[PDB]
Amino acid sequence: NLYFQSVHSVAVIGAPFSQGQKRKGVEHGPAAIREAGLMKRLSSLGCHLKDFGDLSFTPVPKDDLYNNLIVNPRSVGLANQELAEVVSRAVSDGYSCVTLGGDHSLAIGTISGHARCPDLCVVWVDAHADINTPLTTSSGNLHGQPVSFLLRELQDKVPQLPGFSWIKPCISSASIVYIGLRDVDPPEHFILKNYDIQYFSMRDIDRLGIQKVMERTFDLLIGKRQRPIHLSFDIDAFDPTLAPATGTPVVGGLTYREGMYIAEEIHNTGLLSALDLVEVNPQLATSEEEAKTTANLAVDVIASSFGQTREGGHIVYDQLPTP
Amino acid sequence: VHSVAVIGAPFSQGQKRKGVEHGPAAIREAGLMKRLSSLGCHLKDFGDLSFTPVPKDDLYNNLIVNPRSVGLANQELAEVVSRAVSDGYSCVTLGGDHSLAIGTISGHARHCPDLCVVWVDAHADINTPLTTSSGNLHGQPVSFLLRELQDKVPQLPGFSWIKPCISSASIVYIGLRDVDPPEHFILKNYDIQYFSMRDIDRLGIQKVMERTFDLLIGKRQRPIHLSFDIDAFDPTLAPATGTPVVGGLTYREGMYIAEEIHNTGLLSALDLVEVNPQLATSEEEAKTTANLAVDVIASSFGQTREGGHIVYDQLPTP
Amino acid sequence: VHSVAVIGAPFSQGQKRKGVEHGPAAIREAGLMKRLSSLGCHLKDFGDLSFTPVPKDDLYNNLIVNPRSVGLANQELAEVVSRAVSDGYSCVTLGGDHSLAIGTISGHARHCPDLCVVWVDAHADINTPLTTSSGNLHGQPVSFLLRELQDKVPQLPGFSWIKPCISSASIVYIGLRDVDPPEHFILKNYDIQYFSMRDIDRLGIQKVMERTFDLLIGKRQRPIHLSFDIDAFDPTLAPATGTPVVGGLTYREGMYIAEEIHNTGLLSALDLVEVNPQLATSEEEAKTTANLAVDVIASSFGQTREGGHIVYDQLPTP
Ligand SMILES: NC[C@H](CCC[B-](O)(O)O)[C@H](N)C(=O)O
Ligand SMILES: [Mn+2]
Ligand SMILES: [Mn+2]
Ligand SMILES: [Mn+2]
Ligand SMILES: [Mn+2]
Ligand SMILES: [Mn+2]
Ligand SMILES: [Mn+2]
Repeated sequence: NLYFQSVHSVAVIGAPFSQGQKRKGVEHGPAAIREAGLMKRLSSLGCHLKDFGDLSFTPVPKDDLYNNLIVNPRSVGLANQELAEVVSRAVSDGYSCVTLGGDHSLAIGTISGHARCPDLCVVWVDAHADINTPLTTSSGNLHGQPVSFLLRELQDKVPQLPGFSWIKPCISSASIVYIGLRDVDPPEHFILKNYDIQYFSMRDIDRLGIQKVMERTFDLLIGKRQRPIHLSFDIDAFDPTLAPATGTPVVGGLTYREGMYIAEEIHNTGLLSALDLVEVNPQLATSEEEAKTTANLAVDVIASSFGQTREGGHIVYDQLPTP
Repeated sequence: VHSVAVIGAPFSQGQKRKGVEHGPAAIREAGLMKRLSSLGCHLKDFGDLSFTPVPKDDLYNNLIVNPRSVGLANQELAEVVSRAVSDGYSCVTLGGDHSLAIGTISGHARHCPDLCVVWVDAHADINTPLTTSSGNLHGQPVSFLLRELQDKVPQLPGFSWIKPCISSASIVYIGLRDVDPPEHFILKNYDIQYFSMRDIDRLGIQKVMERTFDLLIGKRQRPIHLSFDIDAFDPTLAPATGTPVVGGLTYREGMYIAEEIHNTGLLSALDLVEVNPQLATSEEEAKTTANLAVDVIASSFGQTREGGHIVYDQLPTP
Repeated sequence: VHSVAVIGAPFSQGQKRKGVEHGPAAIREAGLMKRLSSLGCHLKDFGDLSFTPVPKDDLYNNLIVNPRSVGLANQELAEVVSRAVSDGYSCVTLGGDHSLAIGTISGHARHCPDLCVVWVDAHADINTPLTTSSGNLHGQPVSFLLRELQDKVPQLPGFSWIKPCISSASIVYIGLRDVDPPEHFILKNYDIQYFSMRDIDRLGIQKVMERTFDLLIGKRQRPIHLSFDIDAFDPTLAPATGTPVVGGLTYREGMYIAEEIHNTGLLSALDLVEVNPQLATSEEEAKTTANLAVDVIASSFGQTREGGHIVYDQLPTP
């Protein structure tokens, strides 16, 4: 194959995080996405691949939990400062940065690195809003807290944490739109409602349909002017039947077809500047088929974000072979 | 804050498949009361009723299965429902087969003259004791309750206490997909409005609820009796049911129904029936059906996807 | 009353995967006849056609597997289909792989030259013998039957009898999600209209059927040939198939197609293909795929979710 509808410059990062939460086995995530055949698929889409590989992470020996709840603040904060540089390296070069997880904590870095493109906009695709402040959280796991640090208006409600001094608020209220919300905690709900954070919960997808959801997502974000899109995609935004290998599985999720639609609609704006793919936990499966379904689903999302569709036509066919 | 009464009705005589009596227990074991408390509901556990059995009650006119048992059990239940509604509680009834709606709707009618029904099921349950092919009374409750059908319903043993209390314009169905030919005649002929799986596929559950509430409470506010059969949902979601019919409601559709019922602020009585744990192939499949039932009752009393039930007022500053 | 002809076509040579030849028997064990009977249909069962085996059958241009065996069996089937259409029967063909659609559409077009096709499949099966990557004829049937592709289609051993019977404006695809780059080229350059899963996600199955019928029967009523591949549905619903592809039609959507095909009253021939009971992990996986196929044919001939197929005009009185 030598002809394609569009050629994309794709930078792939493997971030094996496991300290952002407490459930072990989410570190094997970027490795399972590769075993499924991610790079082979991106190559068949006519992409200029620039693999940064699986990054090695070292935990800080003396790392006390802040305010006796926030587990591993130094180990996550430092790892995110460095991942932000790898993302800023690729984006400045002209590459679209794909980050394989791991847990949703790595989103602090990817979005901050992307920002270094100031007029960016995020599309959060999760079952959870991940907008908990270090005070309002109940679990202590930082994977449910990344959006708080990135928002400009939440600066006064978020305290200075150890190894979090490097973060500067980059994205405003109108610059983030959520999709697939079904497990929102009481303080998380207050933040969205009061700070005018426009969102599309599972209920809003039921009422309007994935087509209207995406249309409205782009009318709010890239409506005023053309803006680079950051797509933070969490595997648990899909129904547990489709994505059983995840730490926080919430029933009544997005269908395979809904996720693919989201991914395709992102690809059709031609503004996807970075993508996150998180919560793939191969240790959270009851069978090999369940482990492989989640991995293939993850690949499908990334591929659909860079051309892959149901109609096909990503690969351009020259002429019909005459007999 | 809503005053909610919970009644468990371990009754199986409305059909032949054994195990539906263990339904109220399995919904309770799925933490029903605990979930209802966590939403801020003033609870009143009425317990798991022990019905008076009939020793001599067999096949009537070589068709109707166990009528004296069905009628008496429904009579006793209508008194308990009557007690619950009269005090000021929103009556939750756990089944058990759908023949129990004779009791719950009759008892609710004793205090609510202008009551309207939302019947969420795969079936119409409107067969008369004359149109039924099975003889199973769980597929006949609406015939006894509907006024326009009075002249078409024969006097059954143990059914002499019932008096039709609902009109054809006062009952809307959602999720029909296994309708008998006489049931289809009753629906069409008497103008009983319904939204079948097909109407859901066409219009969508948003328009379905918008249209349902226009039909029932469009002109005036009325107490809502929500009769929800667990078989309304697809057998992949609710496998522990007696009559599984493929092509059912998705989890998202069921919650949306329950959410929009709560959003009227007029829910007065709810039924959650046909949860049969003995019929699921595995223990986890029995738990899936039970937890799904709990989610319906919960969504009907405030639980949502947006997470706006537990009220938050102030954010802590550093 | 519909006169329905049921033809067992145990085709296997169209693909390399073994077991799809047991598909017609699998659909019958799932009570296809009993279901078509109680629908009020006039039945004729031709049994499973015993095709002439070709022992000396070598691969054409070292790629196309079993062309003589496929070509001959399809010519044998085209005669049986032709015979049934002549007797005023709606020709139902139980497969077998989708290569048998060559014989079914061919035999149908002899008596119905103004027929229009509704292709409900995950794939387009429009690969020419010069574009195919697998050399499997089951993914090549439309190529031989398309009029505008004649100059691009070479003459295969035992494929002469085939005269391109349908034009590009007469075939409409529904359920597309695994389209090959040469297949995609044909569909865009020859102007073949289709509705992929993305088109269904955007418009909804109601608008799909309305638009399908606008393209095919918008100017006049024509005989409808419904070529239904079981892999058009999601693999969770239809597990026992040779080429499963994720993100398929929901059970509700597949029945909607069928119910709409019936509402026109124009269905002249129907193929139900790719039901492979060997490729199922468990006994219930095969039976689920078979029963699903039985729901498809039955829905295409009257079976509804509302129940209005059997006539009911008067209620029994006590
Ligand atoms: N990936 C297999 C495809 C064939 C499916 C045919 B079927 O199952 O739809 O009949 C493919 N396009 C091919 O040419 O071999
Ligand atoms: Mn997350
Ligand atoms: Mn999540
Ligand atoms: Mn019922
Ligand atoms: Mn039912
Ligand atoms: Mn096919
Ligand atoms: Mn196919």
